[PDB]
Amino acid sequence: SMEQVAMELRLTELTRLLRSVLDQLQDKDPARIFAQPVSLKEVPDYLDHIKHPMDFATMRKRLEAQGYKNLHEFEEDFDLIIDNCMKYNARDTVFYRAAVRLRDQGGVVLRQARREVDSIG
Repeated sequence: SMEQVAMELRLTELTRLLRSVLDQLQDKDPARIFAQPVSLKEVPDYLDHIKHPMDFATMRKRLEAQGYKNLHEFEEDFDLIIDNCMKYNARDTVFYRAAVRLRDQGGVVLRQARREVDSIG
């Protein structure tokens, strides 16, 4: 149907905008601490601690399959990156501190993304 196409175009354009959002958030992680999944070879107990691991590569795979239906879904996955780290790692670690800086800087980007998603529909 033509309606299904229109809906698919909307999803494509959201995907476009989320790709730009993802690039901007990942720039706020210049150390690449959040770039890839935590390695279960190197942290074998991880899944005992963290039930829903997340990282920027995994988000990018989901994004490119148009797997985010709305901005809330995408933000859920970004918040997992931050929140997982802030639980597993102590306050006095470079990992925790990187997550705080990513959360603070990413807030700015996400605030305007929400306005754009609402504005363009």
